[PDB]
This record gives sequence, structure tokens and C-alpha cells, in this order.
Amino acid sequence: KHTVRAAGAVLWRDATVEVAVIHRPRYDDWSLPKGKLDQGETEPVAAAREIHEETGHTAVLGRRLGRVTYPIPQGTKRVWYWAAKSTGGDFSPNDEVDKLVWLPVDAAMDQLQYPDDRKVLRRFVKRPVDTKTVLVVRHGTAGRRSRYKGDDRKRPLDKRGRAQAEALVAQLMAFGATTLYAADRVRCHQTIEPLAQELDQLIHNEPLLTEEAYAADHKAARKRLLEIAGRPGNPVICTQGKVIPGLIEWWCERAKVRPETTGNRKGSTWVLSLSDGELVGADYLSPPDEK
Ligand SMILES: Nc1ncnc2c1ncn2[C@@H]1O[C@H](COP(=O)(O)OP(=O)(O)OP(=O)(O)O)[C@@H](O)[C@H]1O
Ligand SMILES: Nc1ncnc2c1ncn2[C@@H]1O[C@H](COP(=O)(O)OP(=O)(O)OP(=O)(O)O)[C@@H](O)[C@H]1O
Ligand SMILES: [Mg+2]
Repeated sequence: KHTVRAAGAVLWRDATVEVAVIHRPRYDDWSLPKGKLDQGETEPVAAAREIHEETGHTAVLGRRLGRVTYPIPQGTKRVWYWAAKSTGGDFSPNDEVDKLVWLPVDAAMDQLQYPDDRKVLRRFVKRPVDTKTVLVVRHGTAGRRSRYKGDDRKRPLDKRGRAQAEALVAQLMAFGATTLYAADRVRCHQTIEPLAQELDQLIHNEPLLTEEAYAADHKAARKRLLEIAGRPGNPVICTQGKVIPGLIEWWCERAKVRPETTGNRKGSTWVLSLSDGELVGADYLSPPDEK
């Protein structure tokens, strides 16, 4: 009943792609790279780290590919998997991973010994993998709304929320975030300011994506989400709890995309995978300091 949290990846390069399959001497197994989350990592951060450590490759994460669980003496191991596009590197054999083979999917399917790995690979080929990514982030914890009407424009992140913001840097960088947007509320800007410092980039202010604006004019909000998503790069858009569910649900509904997980917590992230402008995945990631 105790859960050991882990993450891994289908690491690919180039139907036309090759995927990485590893061998480990300790188990004599052929599998997909994965590993346990360290203290304070989220799944995407651990996936990217483990890919680097076990294969030698840096990568950009894309679509999430489901969850595998299996029993271990400690209880239950849970592994969430991502598609990860290689951005270079070289494997060197060691005592932990002595071989790495790059294989087309069909031969990878035969090489992989665990039925659960084969299911992850089936998910991987179900949809495009050369995707662009929009990251929709609910701002971090910011104390409690006041007694006043509507919204407190300037209410800042609290101590927990500032730490969420710092913890979102690595998570959002795991997906190759390049450009930054925040609704016209101080708490939304503050959530992505650590990432803004990291990238040395400006945050574009988005008055059409605040709670008040969405309630006044939801079509303008939807149109602006698509405008942003259409630009080159992988945008991060930080907004509010009354806005996100509605935008996500509308997009999923119209593109017939089924999210495997649901939520709307402060500090959470929706990873929206796009192929030639079409939505092909919608993956809800918990806040960095929650399970
Ligand atoms: N996908 C799977 N389904 C069922 N059993 C598995 C699976 N993957 C590994 N195992 C088995 O469970 C045991 C532990 O393997 P696991 O890969 O979880 O160990 P590990 O050394 O902690 O690796 P990691 O650090 O990569 O999470 C091994 O005997 C292995 O064969
Ligand atoms: N005075 C209020 N007026 C309207 N809605 C409120 C008020 N207080 C709380 N809420 C509702 O509760 C939710 C969370 O309120 P809370 O004070 O915890 O967070 P918040 O930082 O304003 O969140 P968000 O910016 O995502 O709405 C809001 O999204 C809103 O739906
Ligand atoms: Mg491992």
C-alpha cells in the first residue's frame, strides 16, 4: 500500500522513428529507462534526469504515455512515462546499464520483455510524437481571497507558493518551455517569474485570461489561447482556477482528446501536446509539492 514513485520515457530519434531500449546486468532485463523520484522532484524532472543518467542523452519531454504499477517489497512501484525526443548525447556502457539499442518500434516491441513496457510503446505510436507544447499553469498558493468583490489584483504568492514557483522551473524546462505568458494578476506573474529569470525572458501580460475577463467574454479568452498556441515555441500560460477547467474542457471536447488525469490545483500544469496545430494530448500534472 506504500507507493514508490518513479518516472521514465520512450526516448526516440529521427513509424520512421527509432526508440531506445536498455539492458541492465543486475536484472538481465531489456526495458525502457526509468527511475525513482528524488526528494523534491516531480515525475517529468525525474524522467528527464533518468534518461540522461541511464542513456547519456538530453531530451525534451512531450506527451505522457500512461502509468505502470507493479508490486515490490516496499509496496507498489508506480511509473509514469513520457515521449522524449533526443536532443543528443552518447551512451557509454557501465555496470548499471551495459547496452543501449536504438530500434524501430516493431523490433523494440519484440526486445522489450515487460508486457507493461510494450503497452507504453503501443501508446507512443498511437499518436504523433513530434509535438509542440503549450503549458497551462494554475498560479501557486497566494493566501485566501478577501471579503471584497471579485478578485484581488495584487495579492501575492505566499511562502508555499513562492517555493512552488521555484519548483516549477525544472518541471517546465523539462518540456522545452521557451516563451512566457501570465494573466493580468500579480500571483500569476510571480508563479512564472523564477522561470522568467532562468530563461532571461519577459512575461507577456494577458488581460483577456483573468477570471473577470473569462466570465465577461469567454470567446475572446479561447481565441487568445489559440493565438498564443499558434506562435512558434512552447508557451507557458499562467492563469486562474475559474479559467483553466473551461479552456481545457473546451479544447479537449473539440479535438476529441481524453485526459487520463484531472485536476485544477494551485501550482498544477496542463501539458497540451499539438501536432500541426491539432491537440493530441492533455496531461494534468499535480503541483510540484503534491502527490
Ligand atoms: N515493468 C515491469 N513490470 C513488472 N516487473 C518489473 C517491471 N520493471 C521491472 N520489474 C522488476 O521489478 C524488480 C525491480 O525492478 P526496478 O526496475 O523497479 O528496480 P530498480 O533497480 O529500483 O530500478 P529503477 O531505479 O530503474 O526504478 C526487478 O526484478 C524487475 O525485473
Ligand atoms: N471573495 C470571493 N469572490 C469570488 N470567488 C471567491 C472568493 N473567495 C474565494 N472564491 C473562490 O474560491 C477559489 C479559490 O479562492 P482562493 O482565495 O483560495 O484562491 P485564489 O488565489 O483567488 O485562486 P484563483 O486566482 O485560481 O481564483 C477562487 O478561484 C474562487 O472560485
Ligand atoms: Mg532505473
